[PDB]
Amino acid sequence: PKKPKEPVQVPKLVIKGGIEVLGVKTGVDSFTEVECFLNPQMGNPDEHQKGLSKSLAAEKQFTDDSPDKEQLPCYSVARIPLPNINEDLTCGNILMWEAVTVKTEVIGVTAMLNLHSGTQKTHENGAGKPIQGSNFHFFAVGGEPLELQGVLANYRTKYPAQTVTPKNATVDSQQMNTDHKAVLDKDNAYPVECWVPDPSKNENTRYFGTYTGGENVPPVLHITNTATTVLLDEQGVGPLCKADSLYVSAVDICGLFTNTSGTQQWKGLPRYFKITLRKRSVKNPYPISFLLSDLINRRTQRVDGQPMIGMSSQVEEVRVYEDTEELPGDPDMIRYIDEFGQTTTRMQ
Amino acid sequence: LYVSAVDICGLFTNTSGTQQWKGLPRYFKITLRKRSVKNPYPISFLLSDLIN
Repeated sequence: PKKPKEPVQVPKLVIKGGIEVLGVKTGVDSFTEVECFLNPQMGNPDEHQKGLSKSLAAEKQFTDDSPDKEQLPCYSVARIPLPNINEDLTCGNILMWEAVTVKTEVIGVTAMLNLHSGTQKTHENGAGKPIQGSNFHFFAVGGEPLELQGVLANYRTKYPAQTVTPKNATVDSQQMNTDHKAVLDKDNAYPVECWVPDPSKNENTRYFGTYTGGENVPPVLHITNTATTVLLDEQGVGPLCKADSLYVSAVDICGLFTNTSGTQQWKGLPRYFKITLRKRSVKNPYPISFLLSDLINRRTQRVDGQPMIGMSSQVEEVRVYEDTEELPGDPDMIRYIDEFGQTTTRMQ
Repeated sequence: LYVSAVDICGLFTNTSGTQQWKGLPRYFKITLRKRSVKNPYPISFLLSDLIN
């Protein structure tokens, strides 16, 4: 009549569970899907105002601009540990976790539909004025910590106690100040208004973000479980997780909640991630020698005595020989090497 | 090789009536041999560590 087709062959799930599961001793061709997430850090003023920044400050003289950490929203970051895969790895075949794909989404957008709770009125018998205004959403997934680069307006700003800000603000910090290279290594620390992923350098993490600035720009966000993002680089290699760790970072200032009082304060939302990891074969680019050098100089004899290097080297001369040659006439001759060939010249 | 022990043999009751624990030392004679095993931590691990 009609034959019930043989089913399609799809990937065999070996095990589902929490992060620990990651530790199953799987083969070279397995992979996993890690579903984490991050809460946002807008400042979180009281213990009831989670997802909010402290009521925002308006006009302040450039000089006297000392904001509070509770008003400064910061990048949210986290590190997911991955089980070392070389555990029973064969010869010098070394494997690393590669991030291939990510699916992310902002969690809870529908919540901005409570136009009734601390809301300033739209007008007369209107509802509440919904959250709107400048917004910034960004995230990144990488095999190392997110590398920053700080830049600000008003370098003369007095940055609160518990925050990491650019070191030694100059005027050029209002524009490209190279001394402001850093790294997102602490959650709720680096305030968004001071940093941005340093393009010159994040070579092992991908990031994306968009600033949409305006006094009342309406936020627009979609929520869908059908979209995927590829992290593969130009060679088809996504972030390699050097230290068996996965770095996820994100930021989502949806905009400004405007209080009945008329005070404004930033609103943020947690963000979801779904990273798909695989087992990537790579080569150790370095030499054993250089590796052992660690243990050795990190643990043997260290000595402080007269300089044999630097501009004060008490080494006056070094000559090197290999093979032989017919007895040369100028014994003070000089053999050297430029950036490639051997030069032979008299001193004078 | 690690060795640990405990030997409260009981309570010494002083003339006073006060009591206090008594212990004795313990002896061990451990017999060790050379056992072949799978290298648990290879060179691969070295790099992974350095990088970490």
